[PDB]
Amino acid sequence: GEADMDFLRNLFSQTLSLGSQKERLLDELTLEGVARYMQSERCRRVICLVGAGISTSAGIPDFRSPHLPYPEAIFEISYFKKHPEPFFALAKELYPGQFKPTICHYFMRLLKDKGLLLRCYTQNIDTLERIAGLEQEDLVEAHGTFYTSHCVSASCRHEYPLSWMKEKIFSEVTPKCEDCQSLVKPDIVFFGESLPARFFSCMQSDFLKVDLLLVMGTSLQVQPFASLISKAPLSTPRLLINKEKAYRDVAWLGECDQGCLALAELLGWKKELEDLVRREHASIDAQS
Ligand SMILES: NC(=O)c1ccccc1Nc1cccc(OCCc2ccccc2)c1
Ligand SMILES: [Zn+2]
Repeated sequence: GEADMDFLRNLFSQTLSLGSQKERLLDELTLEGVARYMQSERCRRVICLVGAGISTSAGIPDFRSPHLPYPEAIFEISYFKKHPEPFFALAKELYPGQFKPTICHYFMRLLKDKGLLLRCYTQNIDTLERIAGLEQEDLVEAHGTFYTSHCVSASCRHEYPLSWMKEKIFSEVTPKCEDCQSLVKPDIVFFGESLPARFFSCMQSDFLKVDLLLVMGTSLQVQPFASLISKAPLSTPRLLINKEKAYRDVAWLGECDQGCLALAELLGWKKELEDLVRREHASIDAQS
């Protein structure tokens, strides 16, 4: 009761000092304020921007981590169209023994299920967002993905699923297009290739009406998202969940999974989320 009054005193004092130009929508710069903000009528659109940190607990590191000219050519598109073998050998070595999304991936599934997710911008090619159930339209796979692959020939472009590529990779035979006999390349954005065009219209408009940015497993100031993030309105709250003046920023520094759990609990979804995760994990265990 005196705490409720103190809560108002702090809110009034922090907004008074902010001053004249900036607008603060969070009633408190905490995970709690963010939960209340996302449970309010103002929060209709949420965009998640995620990186590697949300996959560490699922055991899949970024693959760029540590006769071929320089080490990097294995990541270059033109070197790939001429010498595909090195890449596919590495792809075999690094192929994940499992695809089990994390609590954080499923938290995003809840956002989508509750009609709250405008889009999930990801730097991961690991495919977990799709396994957790996010669809093509909910995503902008910025470094591309190994989920699908295509024939390199412009007048063919035959698509192939992971099933088909996995088999090739472990058999150590170079994937060829059944129709045009041309190479079949994973839809990863190789060095030299570019982010596909339709994603630009997302970037150019999604950030205009976003009500909340959830940045997880990657940092706020690092390019390239930093530039995507800077297109959001200045009043747009941003919650950062990553391992290691302010009026519209809140930070949860710790493991991405524990963070999504604390937020889900504050929203009363903890149980529903832990149920989704147990279920899918068993449902994935029974496929293989
Ligand atoms: N962003 C990247 O990691 C990347 C960028 C350009 C070129 C290659 C890249 N990744 C890469 C390069 C070599 C092998 C590899 O591992 C592939 C295994 C895999 C990928 C995605 C899903 C499941 C398995 C990934
Ligand atoms: Zn083809």
